Amino acid sequence: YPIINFTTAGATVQSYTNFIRAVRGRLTTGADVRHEIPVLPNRVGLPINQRFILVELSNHAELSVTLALDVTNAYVVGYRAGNSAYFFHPDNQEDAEAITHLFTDVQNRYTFAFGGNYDRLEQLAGNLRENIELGNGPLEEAISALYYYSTGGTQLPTLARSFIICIQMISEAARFQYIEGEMRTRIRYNRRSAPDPSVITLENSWGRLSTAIQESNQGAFASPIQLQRRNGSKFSVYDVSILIPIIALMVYRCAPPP
Ligand SMILES: Nc1ncnc2[nH]cnc12
Repeated sequence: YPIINFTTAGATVQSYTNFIRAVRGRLTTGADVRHEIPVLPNRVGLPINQRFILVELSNHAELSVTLALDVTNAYVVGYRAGNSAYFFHPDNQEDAEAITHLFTDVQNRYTFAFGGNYDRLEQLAGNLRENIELGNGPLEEAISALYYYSTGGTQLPTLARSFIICIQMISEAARFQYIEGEMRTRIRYNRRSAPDPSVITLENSWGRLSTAIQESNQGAFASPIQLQRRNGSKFSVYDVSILIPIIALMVYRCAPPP
């Protein structure tokens, strides 16, 4: 499977930008684009040898971990650190089999009894996304936390918190140019801060926005979708047009009409 590297050590807006662009390049194939917005591969009929991509993260502490992302949804399904690999609890039998194809060389593979969805991760971490700071420092720290989990140095809450950080700075950033933009800002001024309502609502609405766009009438939504601006005020989305500079890729929801 393809591998994309990134390091928090000396990270700049440009190195982060190159990273995200590279990830998107490996996620999509250019075969499916609706209203100028790329669509991820359809899970149905997708060969297993084209199912995942790897993201190898390194930090100033000279530690490295490798996350595994499902190309059909950019979902982080697990990670490897040295001689151990951990996978979130699969949603179905098909996904449980698919993951057996990842890190086939690791001496110890473990599957968590819990899922990797925010609801569960926030419960384990004992904090919501709105209260978990994001930025290069948090990522640098998160990479160390994941790395030391097998040895017992990392507590469950801290592991969950760390996943929440990696997922947003990698998966959500790849999905939304807007979120990638918020992370670039944090890196540029080396300032850490929790995600505002605009970020949170976008993360929560990806599936619905993907469906609305794909089932739209020439781009026009049948029903509007409400998002939130940074100050928390409501923002109504009625068309795919206003989302072009915001959403980088969508999950496949339906076939494109003639
Ligand atoms: N594990 C995960 N990977 C990607 N996006 C997610 N959103 C919530 N959990 C996620």
